[PDB]
Formats: sequence, structure tokens, C-alpha cells
Amino acid sequence: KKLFLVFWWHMHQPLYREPYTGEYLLPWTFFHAVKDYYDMPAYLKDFEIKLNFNLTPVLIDQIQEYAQGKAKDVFLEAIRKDPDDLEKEEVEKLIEFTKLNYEKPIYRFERIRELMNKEKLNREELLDLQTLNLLAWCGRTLRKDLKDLLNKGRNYTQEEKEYVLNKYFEIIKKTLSIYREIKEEGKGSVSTSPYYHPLIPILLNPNCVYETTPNVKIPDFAVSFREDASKHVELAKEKYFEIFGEHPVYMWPPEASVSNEALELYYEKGINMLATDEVILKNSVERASPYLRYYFRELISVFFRDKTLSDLIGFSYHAWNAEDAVRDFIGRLKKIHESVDFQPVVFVVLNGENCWEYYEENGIPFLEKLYSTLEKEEWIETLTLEEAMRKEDVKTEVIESVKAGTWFDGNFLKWIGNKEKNEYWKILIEAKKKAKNDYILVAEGSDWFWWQGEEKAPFVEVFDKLFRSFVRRAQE
Ligand SMILES: OC[C@H]1O[C@H](O[C@H]2[C@H](O)[C@@H](O)[C@@H](O[C@H]3[C@H](O)[C@@H](O)[C@@H](O[C@H]4[C@H](O)[C@@H](O)[C@@H](O[C@H]5[C@H](O)[C@@H](O)[C@@H](O[C@H]6[C@H](O)[C@@H](O)[C@@H](O[C@H]7[C@H](O)[C@@H](O)[C@@H](O)O[C@@H]7CO)O[C@@H]6CO)O[C@@H]5CO)O[C@@H]4CO)O[C@@H]3CO)O[C@@H]2CO)[C@H](O)[C@@H](O)[C@@H]1O
Repeated sequence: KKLFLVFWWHMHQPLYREPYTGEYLLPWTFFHAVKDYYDMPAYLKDFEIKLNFNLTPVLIDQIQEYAQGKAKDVFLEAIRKDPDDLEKEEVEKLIEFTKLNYEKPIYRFERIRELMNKEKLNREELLDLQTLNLLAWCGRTLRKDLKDLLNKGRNYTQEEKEYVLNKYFEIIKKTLSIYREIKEEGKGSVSTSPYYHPLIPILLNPNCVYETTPNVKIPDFAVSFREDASKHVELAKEKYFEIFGEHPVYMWPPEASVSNEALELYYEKGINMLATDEVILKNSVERASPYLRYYFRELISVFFRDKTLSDLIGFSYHAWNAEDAVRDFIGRLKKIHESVDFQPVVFVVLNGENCWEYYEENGIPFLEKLYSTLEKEEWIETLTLEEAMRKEDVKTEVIESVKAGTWFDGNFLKWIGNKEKNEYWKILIEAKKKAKNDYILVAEGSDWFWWQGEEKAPFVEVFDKLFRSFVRRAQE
């Protein structure tokens, strides 16, 4: 009797590229590409396990633009320049960015504490601030290769900074290749999401929000987004086809969001399997185990992720010692293994790039200990998505209906329902009436609504600038 374990790491960034200037207004795609997007699948070169990944098409687009050297990244140009060439605004942007990341474990360099406690910084000190911001986002592979510059910790030269930058772009240029390789070798499956990561159930039917939050206010949806919902899915299939030469058979619905209509659309578009959240299962079926493969109306296969285990990695284990975290994780899998007579399928689904910066050493001790332990546990078999989809020796169940929701409390309140988020929907609804190009799809991405009307921290104004720019461009 085995326990089947399925890791599914979701990778996404909204489009940071301003449509009129072409400038990347935030550097997050760059930093998560050099730190996480290559290195998470690159663990498969050192550990004989299966790991699966989701890549949104919008993220793939930006990775390609950086690998081709066409990405005009405003924050990165402030990093690359000789400090004597920096504009006063670029120095402020560099300091603000450091301050935003200052308490993250990956930013624990003593030299950073010194620089941020100085009244003014000379050229030598700015070069360290530039280079240490680069090095704090160093991924596992180059952490081994650049160890001597990393342990230097201070006194960086322009030449050393440009060397690091060169190695980072080498990593980005190999990123889509590593996904093709692990896919070809059978080390994992690769999925995508509808193109700009929208909330498909809302696009299809905005009233589905009342299935879980009857008291919420939503704007007057005076146009139909149903066709744009088909578009996100179709163009995502095209983009995945471009990269991997095959149409995607698995999809990760953005924010785990499903509804009866969304599942029908995924089915009509040829999708054979997706996953969603455990809260959706419990809202939809009176008594239901998340360790079975589910068939929605015998149309499409659905797995419901293990919310606890997914949340443990995504939010808890950063605060633990690495060995104890893995002992806890393994112990829970042993309890699942012993508690059922059949072979349970356990789905661990979370973002693949956002939790590691809060772990010691960028999550590397945790993941190396976790993956080394998993690979030696006889009774655990990690599975590609394809294997989990086609696995014969598992338990299965048909379900006929789901209550619409997301993995945020099983509802849509992260993206609609307050004055500020509803204003974005009003802006999109009016813009959709006058839309003339696919920038209307960019504006339908979940991220713009996620950040809206939530507390004001640095650079969240940039998301508002991007959303409104895409909405304006969509009408020209
Ligand atoms: O002050 C309080 C605030 O402080 C901190 O937040 C800071 C950050 O520290 C700072 O670095 C910066 O954040 C940056 C970020 O660093 C950049 O990378 C970028 O963020 C990107 C991100 O990298 C992308 O992956 C993408 O995020 C999507 C994501 O792909 C998508 O899957 C989804 O994921 C979230 C989901 O919506 C949430 O509900 C939740 O999901 C959990 C559920 O909550 C839970 O219930 C569980 O069961 O399951 C779910 C999954 O595990 O979290 C998910 C996060 O993965 O949505 C996100 C967002 O759309 O895109 C974003 C960009 O949109 O940019 C940001 C912004 O600059 O700035 C912030 C604020 O200053 C602290 O970390 C944070 O906790 C505090 O709120």
C-alpha cells in the first residue's frame, strides 16, 4: 500500500510592462525568475522524485522578454548603473526597495544593516546596496556557483555586480528549457492557467459570488465577459503549444477558482484534469474525502488539494527549523497512510515562488531535506500530474455540482465586494463596452483586483498605474 503524493507548484506574475512606454515598472518577474522559476524545477536534477509546475502564459511572456534582452526594467537599470550615473529618483527607488525587503531572511546581510543606518551613502556604499539587492535574490544553483562573492558580503565592484547580472540572465535564458527537459524526461508535468490569470467563474457569471457570500455588493455587470473567458483559455492553450509543442491537458484554475460553468468551459476547451481547494469540496459535498480522484459529471477529472499540507509549506514552515518541519510533514503523511485502507492521492498545491524568501537560506535547507527524505520513503510515491490522472489503483467518485469559490475562504471577497475593488470592476465593465484589443484581457487578471483597496504599502500604486494603463490602452 502506497501513499501517492503530488506536488503542484504554481508560478505566476501579472504583466508589469507598461503598454505605452514598454517599461517594466516593477522587477518582480526578474527577481522570481533568477531565484525561483529556474531553481524550483532544477531540484529535479538532484533528487529522484516527481514535481509538477504551473506556468501562466503572461508569466511565460515576460520570462521570454527578459531572456531575449528586450525587457526594459526600470528598477533593474538602477541596479546595473554605476552609482555615479544614478538619478536621485533611482537612488530613492533603490533605498525604498531595500526597506521593503529589509526584514526578509534572504536580506540578512550585515552590510545591509550598516548601509540603511547611514545618513548618506557614497559610491562604494551604493555599489554594495545595488549588488546586495541582486545577491539577496540569488537562487539555489548560483548560491553554489557564486558562493565566494556571496560570503564576501560587502565591498562589491561594478565588475563583480555585472558578473552576477550576467549569471542571472544565463539562468533566465535556461528557464523554459529546464521545464521542457523535466517534462520530456518524465520528472514532472507542466500545466498552464487561462492567459492573464483571471477569475473565470466571475467572467462567466458574476452572480456566482452569491453562492457563498449572499450579502456582498457587486457593481452592475452591464456587459458580458463570457467570450473573454473562452479567450483566456484558448490563448493559454496556444501559448503552451508554442512552448511545449503540445496542447495542455491539465490546467490550474487561477486562485483554485471553480464553478459549475467554469468546469464546463474547461471541459469544452479540451482540459482533462484540474485541481481546486479542499474548502470547495466541503462546501459542495456533505461527506467527501480529498484523497480520491473526482469526476465532475464524468466530464473532467478534479483533485481537491490537501489544504493543511499546502498551507504548512506556504505559510507555516518558514517559522520552523528545517528538520522539524520535514518531520512534521512526513508524520502527517504517515497518519494519512495509516488511516485509509486504499491508496490515497495527496495533492500539495501552492505558489512556487512566494514562500521561500521567508525561510532561512531561501528554503534550500527545507526543500533539500524534504526531497531527500521523500525520495527514501518506500511507502511514498510522488506522481506527475499525468500519473495521478491515469492512476488505476486509486479511489474515485463522481460529483454533479460545486459551490463556486476560490482557495481564499472558498469565496471571492479578495477580488470583489468592497468599494475599492468594485470600482475596478466598474472601470473594467465600462471599458469592456469600448474595448478594441486584447489589453482588455490583461486588465481582467486577478492581481489588479487583489491589490486594490487594501492597505497601502510601497509600490502598490504601481499596480493601479498598470491596471488603468491597460484599461486605457484596451480602448485604442
Ligand atoms: O504589510 C502586510 C503585507 O506585507 C508583506 O507583503 C509585501 C511583500 O513582502 C513584498 O515583497 C511585496 O510583495 C510583492 C511580491 O514580493 C512580488 O513577488 C509580487 O507579488 C506577485 C507574486 O510574486 C506572484 O506570484 C503573484 O501572486 C499571486 C499568486 O500567483 C496567485 O496564486 C494568488 O496567490 C495568493 C492568493 O490569492 C491568496 O488568497 C493566498 O492564497 C492562499 C490562501 O490565503 C490560503 O487560505 C491557502 O489555503 O491557499 C492559498 C494559496 O497558498 O496567498 C496567495 C499568495 O501566493 O494571488 C497572488 C496575488 O495576485 O502576483 C503578485 C503580484 O500581484 O508583488 C508583490 C507586491 O509588490 O509587497 C507586499 C506588500 O507591501 C507580507 O508578505 C504580506 O503577508 C502582508 O500582506
